[PDB]
Amino acid sequence: SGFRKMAFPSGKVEGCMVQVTCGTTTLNGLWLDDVVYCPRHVICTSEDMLNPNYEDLLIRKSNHNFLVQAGNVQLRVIGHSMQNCVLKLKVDTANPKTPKYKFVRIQPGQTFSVLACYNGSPSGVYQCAMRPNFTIKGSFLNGSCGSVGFNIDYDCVSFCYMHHMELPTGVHAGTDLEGNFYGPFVDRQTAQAAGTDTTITVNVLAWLYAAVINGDRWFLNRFTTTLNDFNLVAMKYNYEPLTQDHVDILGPLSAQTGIAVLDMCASLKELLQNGMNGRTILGSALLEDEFTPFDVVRQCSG
Amino acid sequence: SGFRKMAFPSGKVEGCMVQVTCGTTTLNGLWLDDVVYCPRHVICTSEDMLNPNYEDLLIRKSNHNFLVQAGNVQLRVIGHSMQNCVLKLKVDTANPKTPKYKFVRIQPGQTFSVLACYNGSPSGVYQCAMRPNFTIKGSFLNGSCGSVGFNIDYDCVSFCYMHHMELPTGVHAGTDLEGNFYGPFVDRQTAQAAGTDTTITVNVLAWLYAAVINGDRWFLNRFTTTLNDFNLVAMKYNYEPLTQDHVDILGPLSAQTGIAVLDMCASLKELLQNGMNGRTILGSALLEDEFTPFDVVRQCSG
Ligand SMILES: *[C@@](O)(C(=O)NCc1ccccc1)[C@H](C[C@@H]1CCCNC1=O)NC(=O)[C@H](Cc1ccc(F)cc1)NC(=O)c1cc2ccccc2o1
Ligand SMILES: *[C@@](O)(C(=O)NCc1ccccc1)[C@H](C[C@@H]1CCCNC1=O)NC(=O)[C@H](Cc1ccc(F)cc1)NC(=O)c1cc2ccccc2o1
Repeated sequence: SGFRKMAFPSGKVEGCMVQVTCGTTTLNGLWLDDVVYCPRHVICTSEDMLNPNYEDLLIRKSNHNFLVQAGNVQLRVIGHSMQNCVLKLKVDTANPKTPKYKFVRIQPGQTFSVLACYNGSPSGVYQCAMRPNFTIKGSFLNGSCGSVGFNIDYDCVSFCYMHHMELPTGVHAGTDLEGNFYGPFVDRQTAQAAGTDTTITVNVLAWLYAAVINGDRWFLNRFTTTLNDFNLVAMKYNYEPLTQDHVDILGPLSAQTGIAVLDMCASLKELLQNGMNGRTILGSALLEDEFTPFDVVRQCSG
Repeated sequence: SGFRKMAFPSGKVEGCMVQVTCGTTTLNGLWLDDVVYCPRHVICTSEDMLNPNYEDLLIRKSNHNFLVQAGNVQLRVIGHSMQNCVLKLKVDTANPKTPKYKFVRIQPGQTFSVLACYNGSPSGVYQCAMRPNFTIKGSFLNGSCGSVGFNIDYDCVSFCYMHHMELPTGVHAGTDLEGNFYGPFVDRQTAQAAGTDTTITVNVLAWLYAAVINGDRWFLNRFTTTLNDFNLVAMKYNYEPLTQDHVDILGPLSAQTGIAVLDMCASLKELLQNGMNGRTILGSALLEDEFTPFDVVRQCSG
């Protein structure tokens, strides 16, 4: 029993964190086989960030301008290239701790673990979701750039996020491991801001099923809803539209609990309309949306 | 910016998890140097649990009754002994991945990371606190016994919890790594239950300071309180008494924010008396008590 915001064990990713220095800028990199991946703004001064031309800035660098440190060992850079907003430093040593791994670009609403790191040294691990507005509500300080987000499946690490910057509302933006930003963001100082966000409906419904699995039913009711009428209420509360695909994905949890998906939707509609009236669900007084249907199945009893 | 329920990176503990089997009972063990630590009820059948005499049960076992598996390698047991409620199996191989480590018995209100494991295989990592009633609100299924809780300090792992059982309210009980239960619990099937719990006041106050550090001040007020009058209100709301030691411990956060501890107490008193009125703090609609003052300092900007 019990339900916690669980991250994946971080050891396979710990063995890949290094530190990268260019000039006076130091950040983290990800060392897989003989390549080190890090944010390309490692080559930037602070004045460069106003309007940088990274091709121009990078053509002025050589291999020896990059200092890569893995624990107490310096790693020699023997090539460098840029791919979108990530720099790839080829080093002369393949990481002996490289896990089986993939690079994946995730969809909004998907969750992943973040291994927060400073100076190539992991400091903590936590779970978060890619918001519908393509930010994440992380916990990141100065020096955390190059920290990565990942999922683990049967010993294969799927890396999905590398950290680049903090937006003015305190939420975070970054790229996939091929350097493409999530959302409209760019790596130059501009007036860019997080767009309006929405709640991830299919995740809220998964977490209500987690609550039932863990023995809590107080929020259920005898009603059902059509998908259309549910979405009318969802739109009103800044929830994402629920699709038939979402309903299909919630199939397995529905079957385990005996609660039809559209019946759980009628429950959520009632919770949105009346609030919780001083009650909690799984120890929360807010409707939680950072658990996917897959997360619930993985963590909960069958 | 940002504030997350952060666990320690789990890699150093991942390298220590093994599986232990006795008869038809399999659970997890902790392999450090040439010793494997696991719950002593690994030697029990289900009928043994009604009134077990573990000395009697253990005297009937030999080394070869214990099967220890580390990854794909069987580990040969060459001695066994019991220390309180933990069994110590001496194996013929020292774990080459043993971290620098300590065993610590923690106080209620302290937090730690849990590495949930099944069949010697880590499945997830999360943060929790030892409640005042000496339970933890974990996330544990069948097979999770022997999973451990830990803190990490400068590469030294301080193990503080090994998981033994789930109580009827769905909260969890276990021991330190020397086999002594937290709380009044025992490893035999009885009508034991979690006692009444309280909220960890010094932790709530730490988290209010985290909120201020992260730029949220809406709950502050111009008032102060005496420690005595605060504790009168705390007692009324099932909060733990706040001590002068707690106030001293909150010193550094007080100094960083410029908010005297007793002024933050007046803020908490106002929050307890009026509620939040639909507002949130650090993304929570409840007052959070699973962050110690040390956790806040570690995670937050200075
Ligand atoms: C990274 O660790 C990092 O890259 N530091 C090195 C660096 C900084 C500036 C120029 C070159 C190299 C930073 C992590 C941030 C730090 C703040 C707290 N939380 C974090 O996640 N990332 C940064 O410092 C970026 C650099 C950047 C600037 C512009 C851009 F388009 C892309 C990247 N800056 C910010 O994240 C940030 C937040 C903020 C608030 C107010 C004013 C400026 C500002 O920058
Ligand atoms: C462990 O993984 C474990 O040790 N399994 C092996 C085992 C079970 C029974 C007898 C001998 C060996 C279990 C983890 C629990 C499992 C349930 C879900 N969440 C968990 O954390 N621990 C157990 O199964 C204990 C065994 C035990 C029994 C009595 C005792 F005093 C101490 C330990 N049992 C329970 O945790 C538990 C919960 C529960 C509810 C209702 C009826 C019985 C019952 O037992």
